[PDB]
Amino acid sequence: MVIPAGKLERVDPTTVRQEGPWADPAQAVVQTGPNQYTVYVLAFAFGYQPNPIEVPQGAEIVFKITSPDVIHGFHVEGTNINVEVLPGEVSTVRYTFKRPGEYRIICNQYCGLGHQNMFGTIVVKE
Repeated sequence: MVIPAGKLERVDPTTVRQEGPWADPAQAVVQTGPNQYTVYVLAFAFGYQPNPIEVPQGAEIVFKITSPDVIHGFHVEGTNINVEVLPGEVSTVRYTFKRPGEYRIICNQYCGLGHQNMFGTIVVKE
């Protein structure tokens, strides 16, 4: 089943949050392209963890969220951004802002959850 290739990378609860980009919050924002930063987000129901999310306006942003058995996603203003992917597979969305602004709220996530998942978290830096 878990055998990616073309697009979208599939992960596992094995050590995806213990080792790698999701392991430490320092690996959150990491430039991998000419003007595109790779953002990582993790949120599990087993304990507690920070939300070191970033999104510099003007440059491309590739958000990467992954969880063991919990949906996260995030709905940012400006556009009808619809990002929602079940746990067990890191997602990849391309959305860049034009101005600074802090937003952390979840809603209208396809199914329209509201009593399980968590509240998104994103921060823009000038």
